[PDB]
Amino acid sequence: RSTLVHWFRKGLRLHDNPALSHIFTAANAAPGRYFVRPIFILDPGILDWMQVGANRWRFLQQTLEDLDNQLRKLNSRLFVVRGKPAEVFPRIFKSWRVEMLTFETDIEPYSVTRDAAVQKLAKAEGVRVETHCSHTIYNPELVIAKNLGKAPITYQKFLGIVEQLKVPKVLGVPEKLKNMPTPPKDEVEQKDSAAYDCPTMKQLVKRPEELGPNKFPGGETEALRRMEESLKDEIWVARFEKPNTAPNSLEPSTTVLSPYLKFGCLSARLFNQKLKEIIKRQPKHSQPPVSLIGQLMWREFYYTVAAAEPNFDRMLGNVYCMQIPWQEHPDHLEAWTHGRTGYPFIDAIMRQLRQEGWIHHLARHAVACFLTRGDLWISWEEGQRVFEQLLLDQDWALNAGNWMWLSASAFFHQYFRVYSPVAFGKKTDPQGHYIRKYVPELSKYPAGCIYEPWKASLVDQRAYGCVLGTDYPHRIVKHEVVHKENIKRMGAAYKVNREV
Ligand SMILES: Cc1cc2nc3c(=O)[nH]c(=O)nc-3n(C[C@H](O)[C@H](O)[C@H](O)COP(=O)(O)OP(=O)(O)OC[C@H]3O[C@@H](n4cnc5c(N)ncnc54)[C@H](O)[C@@H]3O)c2cc1C
Repeated sequence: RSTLVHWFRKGLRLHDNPALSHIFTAANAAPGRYFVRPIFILDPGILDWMQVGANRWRFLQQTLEDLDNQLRKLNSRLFVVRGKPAEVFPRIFKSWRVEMLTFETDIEPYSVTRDAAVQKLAKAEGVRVETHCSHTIYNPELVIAKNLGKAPITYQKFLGIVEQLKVPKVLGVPEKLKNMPTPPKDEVEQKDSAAYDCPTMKQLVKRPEELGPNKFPGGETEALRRMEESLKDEIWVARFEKPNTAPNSLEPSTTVLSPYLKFGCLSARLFNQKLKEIIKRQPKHSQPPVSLIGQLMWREFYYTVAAAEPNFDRMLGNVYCMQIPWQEHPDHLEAWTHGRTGYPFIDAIMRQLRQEGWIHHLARHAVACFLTRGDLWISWEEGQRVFEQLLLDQDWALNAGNWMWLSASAFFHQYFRVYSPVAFGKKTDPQGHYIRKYVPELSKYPAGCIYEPWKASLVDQRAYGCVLGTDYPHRIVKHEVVHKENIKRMGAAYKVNREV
């Protein structure tokens, strides 16, 4: 008896999962011949390549638990195999007599390299590998091909390419396993009945004092519930316009499906299909890029340019990226990183991020503009690394592509438009309720100066119980001075890049 193995990496879901559905159908169309191991590999190697914060570790723990639970409802289970894939797969290929391996493809450089070596081992041991592109709606390879070998570098060009492509068929959940016994314990399972159980919170979260509120539980079950909840107000959905959603509402002004889509707890293909059913139903609706479907197409757009550039996450060697002489300022980066810049709007956002692991799109704009071309002149790579640690939705292609946009390094070139750290939040939160919540030391400042507490006299700062420089920091820079200097620095950078 041989084993069929689905390998979860992303695509942490049962629904709309071709790689996993094929495994299950094959076992049911040939009962008695196959064992089935749906596995996730706790790969130590990814930690040398990315940072993971407490909150995102928790989301993954919750996700793996839900996936295991969902697999049990189909007379299977999740097997979580600790160790490096290059060492794990040769062992289990023999210990399990694996006939077929399926998995969902990924475009990240670490994933491509890792998958290539696995596919080399699978070819040696005579193991059939079947891969499926279901993490995105469109296959970046086909988009690049249709555009004659280059990725469209504008959203509009990208749209006009994918409009001519076939939308994939969205699958349901796989059928339950018919008369399948629990696979026999292998070398590891015999010395430890739990060697493959889902990790506990204690095993994955080493810094539990950094966990913030549990607001967005992981897992496919929670993904689908949140999408169904977001789709309930069809008018909100149909008339959604991303630029008009607030960054500093107390409740999220968008769906917060990003962590679920990042891990594949939610299929973007299913989400796209559910959105298209509401739009059909609602003749007055928005259109890309501002619509909700347009938001999914921004995800597709960045996955496609990212697939073409292995150095997408860095300035050097990145075909898309303007070369800009960012400066090193460790003390300013620490301040921004920990939300101690002295600009309350900025600090509010960075604390919401650290505490909760999600911030609104235009809140990311504000803190990203501040760090890079706006105020501090620190490389977007540094903002990417902090975002990578803290975001539940950390996504290699999106975190890069958007940082490049916000820094005016690619895709976006109107660097003379600069967000004000004082005025920008006021439009949608003139009372500063957001600031009061995430910077409570200022909670007694009246709206007139909660965004600019240095305009309160010393007497009033003592009266509000927050003296700048003691209870809340002084501004680390003066926006009115540095942003003008940085515009000139950007112009010079753009001239050098144009002459080369
Ligand atoms: C500096 C910076 C860094 C970012 N890093 C990430 C990241 O690491 N991971 C991430 O998922 N998004 C990232 N984004 C994009 C965007 O801000 C988030 O996708 C969005 O805030 C998710 O919130 P939401 O799910 O409520 O989005 P909604 O507006 O409800 O959109 C639905 C989905 O569309 C996609 N989407 C929406 N906006 C964008 C966008 N601008 N680019 C790409 N896809 C988009 C996401 O999958 C999102 O879940 C970043 C943006 C900026 C400016």
